[PDB]
Amino acid sequence: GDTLGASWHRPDKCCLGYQKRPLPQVLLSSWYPTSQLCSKPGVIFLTKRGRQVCADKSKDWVKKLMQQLPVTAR
Repeated sequence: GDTLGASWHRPDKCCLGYQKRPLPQVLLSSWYPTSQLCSKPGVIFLTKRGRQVCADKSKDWVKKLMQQLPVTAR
């Protein structure tokens, strides 16, 4: 069902929750850590064009990514 359940403050979006499919690193450019102010903080990546990704920095495959990719910022 769904009904109302009005309790939050009208949320919106923040990330893909966490990458579900496997993602390489030689195909993306860099990444950048997010804040826990959203519904699920963690580490998001950035391809070499204009696409961003969001995965649990604690993801083995991701850790490797964060190691070769620069933590974008500023």
